[PDB]
Amino acid sequence: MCPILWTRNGSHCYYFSMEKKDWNSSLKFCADKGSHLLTFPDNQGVKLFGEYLGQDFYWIGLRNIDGWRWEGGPALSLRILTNSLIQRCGAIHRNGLQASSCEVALQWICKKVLY
Amino acid sequence: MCPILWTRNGSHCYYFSMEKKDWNSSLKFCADKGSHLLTFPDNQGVKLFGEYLGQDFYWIGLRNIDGWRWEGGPALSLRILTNSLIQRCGAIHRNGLQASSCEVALQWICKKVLY
Repeated sequence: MCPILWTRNGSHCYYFSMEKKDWNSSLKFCADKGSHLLTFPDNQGVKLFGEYLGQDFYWIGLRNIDGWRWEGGPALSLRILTNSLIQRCGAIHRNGLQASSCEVALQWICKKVLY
Repeated sequence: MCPILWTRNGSHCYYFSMEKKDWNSSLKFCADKGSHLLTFPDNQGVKLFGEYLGQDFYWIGLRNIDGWRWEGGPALSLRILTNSLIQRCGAIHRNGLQASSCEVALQWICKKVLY
């Protein structure tokens, strides 16, 4: 089953942080825990997944370094609310995807398969 | 195709550095380029991949913070030559995996999706 503090859904385990970290640090945390920041490589399920969240944002594995792309995955085909061109990190909340400065400290979500 | 300076192999692009950096700086370099320090999450393929290398070592995403583990992956199941217990960072060369002080400046290898 999923490790303590993690949450199960389907065939994966998710970690919803309580603490807030900037994007780089959120990535390190997931990486150190044998996981990756949350991604939707199929470019589907964001709204559905968002139904378990509220208005607060969570960092996910989405950035615009060479165009918006899922970390380790394909390009983003979904709309991401981008208020300013300089925002290169993506976050998720109930109402969808939204860009933010990568320096903002937000909770984050890690994902890994249930062993 | 892979950007200039990068090399293709199958479904991914790799970056073999010429300059040397300590482990944290190498990890950071790959992350900032929308890639990650090389890992073998399936715990196989090290020897084969090493056939393209020589004696010089390259930093990879293998570290011992809470046991030897692949960043974003499972625990290490392959042997890593560790002559000193305090060496917490892993590197690769032709002959396999070897632990080293994380302060050593070595070349590094980044890995990202081919697009």
